Amino acid sequence: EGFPFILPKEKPNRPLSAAMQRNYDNYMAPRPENNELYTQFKYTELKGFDYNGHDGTISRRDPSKVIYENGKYYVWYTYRNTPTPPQGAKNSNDTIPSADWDLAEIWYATSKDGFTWEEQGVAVPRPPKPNVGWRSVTTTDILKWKGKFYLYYQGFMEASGTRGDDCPVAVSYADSPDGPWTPHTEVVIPNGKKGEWDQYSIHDPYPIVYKDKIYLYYKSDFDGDPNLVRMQGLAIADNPLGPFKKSPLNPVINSGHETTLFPFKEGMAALVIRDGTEHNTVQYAEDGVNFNIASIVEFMPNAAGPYVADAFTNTKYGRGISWGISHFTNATTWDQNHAVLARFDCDLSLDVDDPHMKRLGTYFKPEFYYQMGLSKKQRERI
Amino acid sequence: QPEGFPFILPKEKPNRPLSAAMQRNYDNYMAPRPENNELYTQFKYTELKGFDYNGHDGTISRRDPSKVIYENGKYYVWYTYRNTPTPPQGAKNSNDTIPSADWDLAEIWYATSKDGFTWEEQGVAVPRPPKPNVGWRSVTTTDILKWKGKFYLYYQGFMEASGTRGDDCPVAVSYADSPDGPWTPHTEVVIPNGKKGEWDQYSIHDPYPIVYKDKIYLYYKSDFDGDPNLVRMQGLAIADNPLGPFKKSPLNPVINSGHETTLFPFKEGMAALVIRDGTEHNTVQYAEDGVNFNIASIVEFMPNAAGPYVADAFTNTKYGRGISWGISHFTNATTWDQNHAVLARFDCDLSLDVDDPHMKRLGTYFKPEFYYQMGLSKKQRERIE
Ligand SMILES: O[C@H]1[C@H]2OC[C@@H]1O[C@H](O)[C@H]2O
Ligand SMILES: [Ca+2]
Ligand SMILES: [Ca+2]
Ligand SMILES: [Ca+2]
Ligand SMILES: [Ca+2]
Repeated sequence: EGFPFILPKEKPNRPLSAAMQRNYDNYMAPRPENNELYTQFKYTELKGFDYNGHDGTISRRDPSKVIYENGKYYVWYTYRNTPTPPQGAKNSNDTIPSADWDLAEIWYATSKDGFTWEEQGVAVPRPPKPNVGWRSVTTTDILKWKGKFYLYYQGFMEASGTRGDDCPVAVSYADSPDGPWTPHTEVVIPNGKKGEWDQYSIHDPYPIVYKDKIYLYYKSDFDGDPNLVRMQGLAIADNPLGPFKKSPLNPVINSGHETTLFPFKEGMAALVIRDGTEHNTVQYAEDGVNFNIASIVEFMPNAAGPYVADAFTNTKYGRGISWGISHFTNATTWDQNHAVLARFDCDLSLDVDDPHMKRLGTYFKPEFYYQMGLSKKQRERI
Repeated sequence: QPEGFPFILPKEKPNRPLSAAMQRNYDNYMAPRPENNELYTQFKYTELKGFDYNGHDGTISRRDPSKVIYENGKYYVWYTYRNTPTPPQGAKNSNDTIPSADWDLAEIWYATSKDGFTWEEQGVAVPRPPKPNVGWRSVTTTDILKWKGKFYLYYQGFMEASGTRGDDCPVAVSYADSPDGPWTPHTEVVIPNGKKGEWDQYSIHDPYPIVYKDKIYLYYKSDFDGDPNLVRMQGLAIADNPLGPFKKSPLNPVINSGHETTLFPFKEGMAALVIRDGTEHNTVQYAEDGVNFNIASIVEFMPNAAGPYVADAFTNTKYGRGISWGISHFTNATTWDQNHAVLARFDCDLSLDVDDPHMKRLGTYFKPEFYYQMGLSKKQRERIE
């Protein structure tokens, strides 16, 4: 009569509470150990990147997916090297950046093992004014299509923060992952119309080959009262230079920030990080459009660029991920504002089985918790 | 080119085609954003003043606080209190004086405070009865109930040292006319174990009562399964009388995750902190009826084994207010060879009567060196290639 002591692998045929029904109906397994989309994340400090003594003049952030070509791993990222660290839009000009990603280029690095990288230099330079991206080219991601390579990126036309963090998405292309990279110059993912959620920002472009097409996911900042809202959308294309057609169901993900996705089984998995009600989840859509919570996780990577071996193969059954590159922002202090690249490792893979990536949390000593203390105003409130 | 979702986030679900995730954003939560979600919060921690732990050498441990209550112009809290010649040594090395585990050879002590930051430790509330009475080995993991002007503490009573054969710890109740005690033990079964083969057959842990729907709704946790690991879920049992016996919900488990139970009335329903383990760890959940719980928010750095101050815990409220502070614990506060736990204070906004945007940021983030401490093992590096 009572619920069994041995946890059933399949939903028992008995009256069940709403929470028990959900444990079976909503997740790939009724326990974390067998949930292929539950994981912990481990972090490794990269070697190979110089940040000018971390004085805020050099930043690297928002890595592309990692790919493997020419016997090595490649990664692209936002690279800012300015004499002055970021000063905010009001105090920016042609040489002083507004935000960490202002006045930036796309650079690239290679690696034999994903732990030590060698910086190769510029991939996408800033185009001349007034072309899309002249102010800053940022937040790129990579697609391979019919033997050629495409870097989609945010293309700033005014310093970030002038009205908001505003831009459309542009693209460059190459015959080799070593470049050189030719700009498409036209906008490829446009802003929405007046009054639409994506009218000011198309951020974090992230393409995956799926269902014979290019599924490119992005984020947009909207609302503003009381605060900005961030959600994620989708646009789909038959050719890498477009036309991209936005899903009529955007936003497809109701939380998160920077997009990170990968083919998984017949569907698409997504990391849903930092913001929104469903922050700190991995999510899954059977069709790449209708996303559900697949797991609840902690210490997620920021702006992950995983190694997705099956990102471009038009796979009919995605295997998932186990490592990549991510970032940490404001690595020192705000007056020397800059980001660093980092490595993460996890098990969101059908081809990796490591119970030591599947513990339920990471815990700390009391002193750590006391640092998340009450302010002066809070203690005064009582 | 399709007509787009609007720039201003609507307060109610708009009448337009929506993705499954946008539908859920409106359908499943109390609000379509964290700022207006009364069950979303952060947690802030404050070091308590008043408790000595023998220089943190592991001989003294305090853990599993009760709900905090207000009586006689002051705040009371009860907790597990261990004071032994040696720290815990494991099941194999335990004896009459040597504890096997942090909660072994312990009693229920209590403390009082004018403010909830400095505590005056009053001493024993529930002593270990003489063997072979329920709890002779250790009395632990208590929670408080006020019922028709009297007080009741529910607690685990160990029958042998944790980790040795015969270490059952059934729930016992003691009662008093004053929160100061003295406390009289009741020596009847309060919440029975499940029948053989059932999820709660060996364990009724972390008892936690709330007055609700004219009755006592007592939530607890059970350890079950075991292969590959134990599974923890939470159940409900209800009584007409504080002495019990309590009758189990036929829908147990009512919460599919979590660990130690912590709950509070909220609106016409009941909210719960779902901590550490299970698929739905790190959530606040809500049940309109106290039985059918849904995820209300996802949160981080949740308190362990929280005992909130729940002003309306006992008043049979028809609309609960929620919580904003209480006591919780930290385990293995120093090192394992000196194993002990400490009591801490937590503050939050899970309250209809508190509105603090500085309790409602979406995360707490650190410098790179913090994350590099969560690195790979040599074994993982070798595997990875
Ligand atoms: O424009 C934004 C985009 O790239 C830089 C800015 O912040 C994040 O990492 C991304 O959402
Ligand atoms: Ca990105
Ligand atoms: Ca796996
Ligand atoms: Ca408790
Ligand atoms: Ca509130």
